[PDB]
Amino acid sequence: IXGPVLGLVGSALGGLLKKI
Repeated sequence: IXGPVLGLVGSALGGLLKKI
């Protein structure tokens, strides 16, 4: 229900995701 958290989450989520 947030909005600006979803970006930090998707930022950290995709972070380790695309990380080598």
